Amino acid sequence: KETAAAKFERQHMDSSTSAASSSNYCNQMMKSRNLTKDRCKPVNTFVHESLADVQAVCSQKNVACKNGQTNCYQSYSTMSITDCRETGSSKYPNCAYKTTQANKHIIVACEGNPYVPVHFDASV
Ligand SMILES: Nc1nc2c(ncn2[C@H]2C[C@H](O)[C@@H](COP(=O)(O)O)O2)c(=O)[nH]1
Repeated sequence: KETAAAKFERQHMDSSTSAASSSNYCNQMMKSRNLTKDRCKPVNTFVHESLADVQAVCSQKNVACKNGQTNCYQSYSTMSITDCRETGSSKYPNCAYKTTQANKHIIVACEGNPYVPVHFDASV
């Protein structure tokens, strides 16, 4: 099946853009990444950084996860991120999102060999 590490890249990585360009960003990216296929995923963050800069977070500030796990890491640097959150007009299969572009530090959980991000925890 897809790896936890490949699922994080499909859900979270957008190295192909620097920032969301239009209020449509989340609607197009949630659908094309397959995030709306069984239900509307309600919150999802996109990171507009190279894959190497985000895998590097796994060697940065170790912090507790929101759930208490201690395999979380916070980026030293802020990153370009897009927060996509479902709107009150959102109704399955026509999921709809509000797009918010920001520069925030990211908190990811890491696992494995090589030790890479497998979960997006929070932007701060
Ligand atoms: N699982 C997951 N949680 C996310 C993602 N992006 C943001 N969140 C989290 C971080 C915040 O704890 C929370 C949302 O509500 P708020 O309290 O209003 O910002 O959801 C994501 O991509 N995946």
